[PDB]
Amino acid sequence: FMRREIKIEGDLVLGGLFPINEKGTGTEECGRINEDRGIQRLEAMLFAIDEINKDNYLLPGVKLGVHILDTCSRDTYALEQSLEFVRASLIPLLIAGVIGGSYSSVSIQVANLLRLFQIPQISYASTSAKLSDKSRYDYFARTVPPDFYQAKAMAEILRFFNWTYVSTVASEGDYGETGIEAFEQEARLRNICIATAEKVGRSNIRKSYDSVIRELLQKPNARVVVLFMRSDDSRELIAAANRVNASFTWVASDGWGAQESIVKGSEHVAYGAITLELASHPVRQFDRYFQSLNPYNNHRNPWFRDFWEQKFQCSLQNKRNHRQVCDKHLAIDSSNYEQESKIMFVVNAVYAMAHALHKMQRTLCPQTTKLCDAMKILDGKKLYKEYLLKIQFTAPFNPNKGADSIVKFDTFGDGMGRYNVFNLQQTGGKYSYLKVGHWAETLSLDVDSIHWSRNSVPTSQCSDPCAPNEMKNMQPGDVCCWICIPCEPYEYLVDEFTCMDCGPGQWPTADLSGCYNLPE
Amino acid sequence: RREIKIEGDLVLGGLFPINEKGTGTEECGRINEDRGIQRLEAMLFAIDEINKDNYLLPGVKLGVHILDTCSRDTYALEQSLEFVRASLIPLLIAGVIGGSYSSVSIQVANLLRLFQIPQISYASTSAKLSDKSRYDYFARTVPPDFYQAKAMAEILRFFNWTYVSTVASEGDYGETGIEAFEQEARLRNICIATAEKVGRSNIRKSYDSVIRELLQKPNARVVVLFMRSDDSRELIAAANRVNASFTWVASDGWGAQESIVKGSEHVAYGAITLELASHPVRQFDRYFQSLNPYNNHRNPWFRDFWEQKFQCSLQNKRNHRQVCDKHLAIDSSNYEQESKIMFVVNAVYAMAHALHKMQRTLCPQTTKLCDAMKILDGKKLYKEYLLKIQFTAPFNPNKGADSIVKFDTFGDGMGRYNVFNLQQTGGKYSYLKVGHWAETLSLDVDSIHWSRNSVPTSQCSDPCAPNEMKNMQPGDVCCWICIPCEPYEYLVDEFTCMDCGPGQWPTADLSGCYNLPE
Ligand SMILES: *[C@@H]1O[C@H](CO)[C@@H](O)[C@H](O)[C@H]1NC(C)=O
Ligand SMILES: *[C@@H]1O[C@H](CO)[C@@H](O)[C@H](O)[C@H]1NC(C)=O
Ligand SMILES: N[C@@]1(C(=O)O)CC[C@H](C(=O)O)C1
Ligand SMILES: N[C@@]1(C(=O)O)CC[C@H](C(=O)O)C1
Repeated sequence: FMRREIKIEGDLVLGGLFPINEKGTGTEECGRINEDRGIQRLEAMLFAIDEINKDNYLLPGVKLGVHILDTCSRDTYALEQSLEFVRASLIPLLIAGVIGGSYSSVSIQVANLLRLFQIPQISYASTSAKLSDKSRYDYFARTVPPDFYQAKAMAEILRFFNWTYVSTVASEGDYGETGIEAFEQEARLRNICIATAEKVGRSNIRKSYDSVIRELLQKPNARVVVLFMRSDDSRELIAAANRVNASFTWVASDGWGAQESIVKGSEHVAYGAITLELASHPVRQFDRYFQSLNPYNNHRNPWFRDFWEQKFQCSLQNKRNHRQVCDKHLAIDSSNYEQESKIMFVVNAVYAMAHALHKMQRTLCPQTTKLCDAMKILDGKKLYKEYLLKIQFTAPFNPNKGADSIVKFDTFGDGMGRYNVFNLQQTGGKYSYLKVGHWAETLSLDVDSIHWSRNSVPTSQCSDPCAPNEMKNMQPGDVCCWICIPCEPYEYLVDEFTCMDCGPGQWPTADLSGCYNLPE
Repeated sequence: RREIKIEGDLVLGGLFPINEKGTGTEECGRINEDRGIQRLEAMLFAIDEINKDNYLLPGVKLGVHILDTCSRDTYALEQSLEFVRASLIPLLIAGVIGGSYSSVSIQVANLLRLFQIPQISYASTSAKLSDKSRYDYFARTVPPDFYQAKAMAEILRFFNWTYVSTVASEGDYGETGIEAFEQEARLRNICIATAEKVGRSNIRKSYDSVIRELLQKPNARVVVLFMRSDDSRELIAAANRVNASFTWVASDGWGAQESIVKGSEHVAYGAITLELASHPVRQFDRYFQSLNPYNNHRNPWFRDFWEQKFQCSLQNKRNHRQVCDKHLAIDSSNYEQESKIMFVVNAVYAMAHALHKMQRTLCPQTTKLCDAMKILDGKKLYKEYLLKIQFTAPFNPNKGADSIVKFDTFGDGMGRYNVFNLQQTGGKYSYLKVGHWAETLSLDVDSIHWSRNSVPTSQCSDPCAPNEMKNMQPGDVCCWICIPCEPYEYLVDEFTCMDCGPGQWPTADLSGCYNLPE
């Protein structure tokens, strides 16, 4: 009955798309509130717009408005909502550009729509490599890198700990499938075989995941399971593993990332997991802004109440038929809130669009700081090719300027491929993610601080290890599996895969490391 | 804001270039009578028939939502938004019938695929639409220009027109169409004197400029055209002004439309044009001729259509004069079924047969839209429609002349074309079928009337004199020079002179040598 949205007027308006809500189960289209990747990212855009609207050096004289919508984590829904943006270019606010798409699936479908009306789009999280194709997504840019690189980082971590026999599970779609495809290619090149390639799809229930766990279990040697799945799907897989109390060493992509919500209620099953996330640094000024928000001072965000009641398990006078009203002294603070991993990218995205519009206004309107007649009807094509050439220092909210804190784009409209490696620990009774490394162009990580599953650096190879006393390692046709050939009592192991006759007068040591002389 | 909205259990969207492209600031212009109104009424006709057919979708009435494309892809695209807001007053669209211009079909296809809405064009021929990785919800009852280009190239290669000029419309129809021609040209040793091309929002000057440039290649007397219907009209008009005259070889953009040559007949005389191979739908002639402003209120464009066809006025027109005879009528003396009507009717029936099969399959217990089909799976529909094979809507005699409608793996139709020649014999100007192309060219040259009563010559250079010149090929394979030879030399062959040698002299015809006396 009531489809929510945020509409703030301005001289120029930016559309916004965020998975404020989780995917709806079954018949419903939207589900629970997505706290970190939803509300936080939403408020980060509102935050960025407010700052920009008070910045006398960026778009002074041109107030930015917004038209933010919920994608409910589904491309089809995001697609229907976006229609709102194009009808505008005919109550309806004119869209200069769109900030958004978290899930690659929504960004892509949305990009397919927006290009038809020349509306530039900047995603702050979609990493699918497909999006680098300017022949299909010619009005799309992003402040993040293509998974072409994330897949390498993952394959190089496996190749590091010599995990040559692993299983993979990918989400159906442009995120999971193309990402896992990239990984597989990187795997082959580094002599890593895949035990079993599983994949979950759209509208899947418990049984589809349990069925995945079972198939992973049917590959006992493959103890390391590479994941490239959507956030929600990831949550389902771990919940499925927790049921049959299955346990593997997980290597997940940013879909999982460093979210605690993913492991909540299954912490022991995910313990020791290794996950990747785009290299970022929190935006300090945003912490202040987000923490100051409350149901009393934040009426412009029509999803904040639901947010509030879910984060604190509340109720006021604006909820279902429940119980337990809430403490008017509640507050978002350092004890219950941690800046979402990609906030930095949301702010840089919004700022990139602003800088692009700003340079265009400086150019087409040389007499004032106002939106002159020449820019009354924006040439979206030019805007996008004024936007691609943009280069500026990350919104002031970034210390220094030496750690290459410049926002710009590839010729494909992509950002720089930099990732951080995380390890799910629990040392202090509580479960949390610890940065245990990073990937820029080459892998890097201090193995000593990594807490593994079952306190031992996992082993993930195709065949069982050979018995000492007499077996030799034998490689058949591949470079992952082998057979163990016990040797003759008169042979010793010159090396792991070779048996040699000790020769006359000599006999192998109990150890088989050498030969000793025979008496008598 | 005109449109046709008829409710039904299932609704089919439709798109037609009802109006011509608007000039300058205006978005729509004059009425497109044959390619617009007729095609529109043909869909209305097909829907009515289907709605009276007890064996096709009995129990499931088909409605429509037909919109004008005003012959512009951007306009058609904006209109089409109407079809997708629906799947959220707004009628839910099961599938869309339409796009005449390839450019509108393409843009509409980029939108419709996003909402899994199948689309069948009855006229868009661009080869680009065969790409199922981009237009995966698109199909058509007509073939791709990959073939029309071959037909045109083979025609030139037949009459040995090796030096021709080309002019193409900017867009996915003209450019890709002309590119294909060029490739087919090289392969048959045909050179292009000059490659001209007109674009969007072009005025007289842009065309006059094309005529001039064509005139700067006098030897190229044959000009191959791959242009939009409207652009074609502009080019012929421009040629008429400076009274320029060439032998035209145009694609279906021009086709067999008399409206293209009206008021420039002598300039297009002898032109050779192509059109998709088709046969009129007889039952449609009855339906269309029965239409008048009094009985046809469901077509909001009919009054304007009537006023323009008959140069009218009633009480629903601009501030003009000359009211209209209430006895006026569309009849055998002022109406001829548009060439592609058949494809429009088959496109609609293809969609109907696909829905019918889907309804029989998902609703085995009733002839009604059961709950299982409440929300259509458009992806399945499209791959339940691609496999469709049926005999052309009853409106087609026999069944042996392969009158079956079906699609390629690419969703295309069969590449069959007819070749026409613009004549005038009986005082009046008309298009005569002088041949056809199925897989190989075919035409009886004897019935073709040429421009200037003589089978045209279009070669790079003048033929060499017999008596003594040899053919000499420079750097290219189309142009050459003529070198007369020494009186004591003969032509061993067309391009080589050779000394007859001592005691000998060349024969009067230079084919050989004869002995000298004395
Ligand atoms: C991987 O294998 C190589 C070669 O035997 C070895 O040097 C390296 O230490 C292994 N990596 C680890 C840490 O397991
Ligand atoms: C040239 O064209 C004429 C006309 O059809 C034909 O009779 C003749 O065989 C052709 N010769 C060539 C160049 O093949
Ligand atoms: N990189 C993501 C994608 O779907 O492309 C996976 C997780 C990212 C996120 O939303 O945080 C977006
Ligand atoms: N085959 C056309 C196209 O633009 O694709 C050129 C003329 C056809 C027509 O409208 O009759 C359609």
